[PDB]
Amino acid sequence: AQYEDGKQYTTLEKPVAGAPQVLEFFSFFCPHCYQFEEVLHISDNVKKKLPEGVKMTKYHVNFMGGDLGKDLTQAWAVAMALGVEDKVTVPLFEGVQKTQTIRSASDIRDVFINAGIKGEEYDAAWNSFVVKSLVAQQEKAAADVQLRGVPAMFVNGKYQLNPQGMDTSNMDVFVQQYADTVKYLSEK
Ligand SMILES: c1cc(-c2ccc(CNC3CCCCC3)cc2)cs1
Repeated sequence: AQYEDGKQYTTLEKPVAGAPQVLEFFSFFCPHCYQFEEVLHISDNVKKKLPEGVKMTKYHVNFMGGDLGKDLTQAWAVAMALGVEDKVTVPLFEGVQKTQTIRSASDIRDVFINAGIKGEEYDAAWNSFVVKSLVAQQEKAAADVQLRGVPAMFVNGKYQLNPQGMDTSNMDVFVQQYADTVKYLSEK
């Protein structure tokens, strides 16, 4: 077959009922994730190839970066709660991996302040139980598949993208194959 279980994707041994249609996991510490976001724009190109109004979900993980990694999962919860993902994703990646100016929870907060989120609003969200529940949701979703590597994408709780089996000579062709694979999986 043109798409084969074991090649462009794998099938979850223990499938996850009731999971988001398209679910991505990343870490701001993760070098491929940096590329997926700023260089390849994987999430954007998958959304364009899926039906309008499809639920795409993107969650941060704790297992890279120790204390700061957990702070970033909580900061990503704040980003989701306020709806400012599109404003902080690039500066968070660059602060962790490019300039390495993010060394503390305060430095993460600075990124939100610079992006125009008011300090009182960031702090209220950071301390909110709505954000605690978003953190729990991110952890539970990752736990549902004993996740140990990012970046990772899951389709309907059943299939995991396998980018290792895609040609990487041409960035655009790679992105297109990845997105076309997500579309194929979503239609299974
Ligand atoms: C979990 C996902 C990966 C992975 C494997 C391969 C790629 C593709 N690298 C891109 C391919 C296009 C050229 C630029 C770099 C991206 C991520 C390694 S572990």
